[PDB]
Amino acid sequence: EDNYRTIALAFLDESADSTTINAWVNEFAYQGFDPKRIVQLVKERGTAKGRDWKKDVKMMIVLNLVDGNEPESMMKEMSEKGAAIVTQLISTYQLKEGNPGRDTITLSRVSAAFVPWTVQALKTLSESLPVTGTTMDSIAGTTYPRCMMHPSFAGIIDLELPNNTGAMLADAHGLFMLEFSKTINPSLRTKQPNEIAATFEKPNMAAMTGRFFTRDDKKKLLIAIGVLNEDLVPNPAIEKCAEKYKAK
Amino acid sequence: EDNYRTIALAFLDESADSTTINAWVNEFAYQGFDPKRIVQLVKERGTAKGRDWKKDVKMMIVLNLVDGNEPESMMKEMSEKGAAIVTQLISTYQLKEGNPGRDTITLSRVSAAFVPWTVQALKTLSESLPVTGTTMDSIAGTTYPRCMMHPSFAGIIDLELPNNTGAMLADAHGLFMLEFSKTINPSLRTKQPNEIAATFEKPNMAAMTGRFFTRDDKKKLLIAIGVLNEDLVPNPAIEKCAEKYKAKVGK
Amino acid sequence: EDNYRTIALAFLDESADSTTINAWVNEFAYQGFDPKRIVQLVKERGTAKGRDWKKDVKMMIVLNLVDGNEPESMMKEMSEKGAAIVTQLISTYQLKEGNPGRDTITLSRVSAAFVPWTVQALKTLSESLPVTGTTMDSIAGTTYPRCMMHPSFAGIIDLELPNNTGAMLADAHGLFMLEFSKTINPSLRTKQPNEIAATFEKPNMAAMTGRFFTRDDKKKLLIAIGVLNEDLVPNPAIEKCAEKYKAK
Amino acid sequence: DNYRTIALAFLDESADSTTINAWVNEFAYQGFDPKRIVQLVKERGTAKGRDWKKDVKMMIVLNLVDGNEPESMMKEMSEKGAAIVTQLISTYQLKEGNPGRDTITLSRVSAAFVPWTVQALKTLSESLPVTGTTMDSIAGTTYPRCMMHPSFAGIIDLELPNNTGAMLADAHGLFMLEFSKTINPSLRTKQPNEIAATFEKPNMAAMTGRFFTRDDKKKLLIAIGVLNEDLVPNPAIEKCAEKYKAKVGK
Repeated sequence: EDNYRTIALAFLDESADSTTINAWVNEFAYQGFDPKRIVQLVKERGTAKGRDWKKDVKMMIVLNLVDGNEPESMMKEMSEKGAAIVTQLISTYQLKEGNPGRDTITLSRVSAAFVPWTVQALKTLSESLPVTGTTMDSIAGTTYPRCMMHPSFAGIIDLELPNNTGAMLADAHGLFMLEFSKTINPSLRTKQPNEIAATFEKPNMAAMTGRFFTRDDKKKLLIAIGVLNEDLVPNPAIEKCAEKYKAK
Repeated sequence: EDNYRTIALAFLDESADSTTINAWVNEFAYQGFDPKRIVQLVKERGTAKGRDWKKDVKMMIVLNLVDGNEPESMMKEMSEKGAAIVTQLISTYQLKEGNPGRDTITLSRVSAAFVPWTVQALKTLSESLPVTGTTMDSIAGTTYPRCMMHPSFAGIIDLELPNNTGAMLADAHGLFMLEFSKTINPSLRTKQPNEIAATFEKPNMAAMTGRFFTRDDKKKLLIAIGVLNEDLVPNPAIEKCAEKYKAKVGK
Repeated sequence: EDNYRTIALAFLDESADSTTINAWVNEFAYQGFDPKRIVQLVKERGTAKGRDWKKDVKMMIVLNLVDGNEPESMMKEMSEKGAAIVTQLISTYQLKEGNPGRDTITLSRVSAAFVPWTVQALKTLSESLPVTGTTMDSIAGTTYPRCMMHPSFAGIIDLELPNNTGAMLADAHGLFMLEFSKTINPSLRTKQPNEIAATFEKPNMAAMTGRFFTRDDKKKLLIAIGVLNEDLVPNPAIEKCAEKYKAK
Repeated sequence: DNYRTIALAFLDESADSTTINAWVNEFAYQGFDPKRIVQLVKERGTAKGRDWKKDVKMMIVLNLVDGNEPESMMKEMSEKGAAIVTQLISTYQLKEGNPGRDTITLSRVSAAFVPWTVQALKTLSESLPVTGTTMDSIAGTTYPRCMMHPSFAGIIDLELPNNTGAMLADAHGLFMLEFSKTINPSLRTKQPNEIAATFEKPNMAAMTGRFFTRDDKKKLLIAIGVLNEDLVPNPAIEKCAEKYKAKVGK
């Protein structure tokens, strides 16, 4: 009770159960999600409770891309019609949080799982995005593909792709990635974009190496968006990713 | 039974309807603060504390003009009595810094909502502003009207006035704005006026086009403060100021 | 009430007395301090007490230089003896960290007022500073004069000095200065060098253009500390230095 | 009186390096006391009628896994977990970063209670910021799990003969560099000798702290298999120190 040094030394003999400890780590750890699960939950929930779930997905992605990942807050800021729509989504799909536990739907999550739509929608959306294409073309030495300008793009990169092309894309995505982060957190913000990286690198690999999509799928997606050619040789704008992505 | 994956892959050719999406943006977008709402919250909150809210408004504005829009971070610098007052205002009105959501009051929003007071106050404390009356005078060929020396002035501009009097008024306001912005977002000190202008372009525009005051009200205010004559004729200085603004920004 | 637009429009006819307005302004305003005043209060207050006030001043500057400007926090972190001392100063000189009240003594104030000592003490303790000479010789090309490395320095700079050699001196001082602010605030650390810079200019000018010391006095001090030769031509280490003080 | 002259006069008031430097010392910030930390944890835990010892264990696990920023943690974990953290923060009055000495931080809990911490590392190495396997690679041999947190610096006795203490530190260094890179990424572009200097001062303080005696350190180090009953270092320690000398200055 009163000898602190000895109280502390006595901890050598305190129990340290692996099972209980890991159980704590399981509870304290950020857990990922399975994209596969998200796709299931959306559908089941939507189909259960209405409803044209395919639309909902597209709406959610838009919201997310435009407004970010906190839907409740979003409603406060917008039109009555707009807010009304959202009410339906929160109610129907139980949208919740940011990165809570597994098995729960989140707009950023939806964006990831259904990323094949997401990259399509980026085009029409470029300038209502928190970082615009236009800035990015300047920041870039060229036209920076709109399809990349969200995190979920990470979900379709194949590292295993020849010539480190997969690697390249990661770099070129990151370039966008900096800016995005100084955003979802006002700060954050320019801790030379290295600590901004460690900010995202961890769920970015996690998406990049998720096996939800096969290499064949990725290749097929990458071509369709014009990020790649049948020969699998990416465009020049990427090349400019890139070595550019280095300095920072 | 059901391939998630394939179901997801199928979204590659689910329709991506530029107009339909863009329509979606529209519903979904953030409105921007409503001056009408600010007046309401101020009155409600002040009265609920039995406070003399109108005096409070005057104080909140003076403080905004003099000290800016970040009130926690302004208290150390001032006097014991003053910091105390600021403490009350933040508490009573639930003030937030920066640019929060639309149901939130900011000192800057107070100034915009109650801009009929604000334009008046400018006259009496122009030296204590971030950019002085004298500074603006030097920049301008002539006396720059004190009433225009804050952003909130944008809220009383009728763009629709005839003879492009409205366009002209905005340009003269721009002259002050360039300085003002330089002196709140210093990142712009290194920049060129046209670059700076694009900075405040939308928010100002939002201000000029707001539905809260009517065209007739605006006329009434502009005349009252000596910007327009009863004939809608701009005070001579406005041309001078607008002209310098055109030269600096282009066109 | 009922009609918010009309209520607001009504403020056109609400009173705006300058006198009452300006009364709010001085209460709201920073309002600064007069160095002569600080000197008068240090002596007296100390002198009222048994105190050897001259000593107190150096002790206070030291404390300020390495610890910072909040005395009460300081006591918490230190030796019981050291705290005992500080305790003594605070009662006797009635020290505060804010809200300074033109007749309010703060350590930083003491440093500025008695800057002739301050510049002497800088040398002995450069490495004990929140930023170090070394940390600073790094940034700089050559040895960066320890004498400059506190804000207090600004107090002895004569802009009116020929060849803008005073202008020079203002720049070099900043170089240290930017480094200093992030520290006093960790918030700035995030910021562009400009917005930090323009977090100190307002009082740095107030110190530089202060009439406490005559131009002649400043010249005598600057020579004494080695900043100037006698022809009023400053080192090389200084042209060099602060020259770099620009890009940022 | 002329203030001004009175100042100005201060130009030649004495400025003695020794005297000044003396002052710097009584004025110096002490650095946190592990004795105090242990005291506050118990006092605060008992005060809320909690199993404080368990709490300590949780706070440590949390720290190893999630770092030193508690509130900023909570966003990314499950609600069951998030709830626990909220309670620990409330009860122990936890703060982030590197505050004043009388303040508890998760990192300080790990240091105060490092006799638990060295044990816990064995079981959760993969979940650390730098994994065991990673460490093993860099080591070329199993890098002892007990050494993979900065708190281990707390049980090093420098004075151990055959400079086994000096060795122990270098081997601890091997992990620190990697660890430092991670928690402070502004450093992974830096060379090892450069990184090492970041953690020199703090580690040193840890090693020279008076809280545990030389005898205690011996006892723990033997207990965790770093040393044998003869004060003889595990062979792996030598390899690690060597590599560390290799990466770094020497």
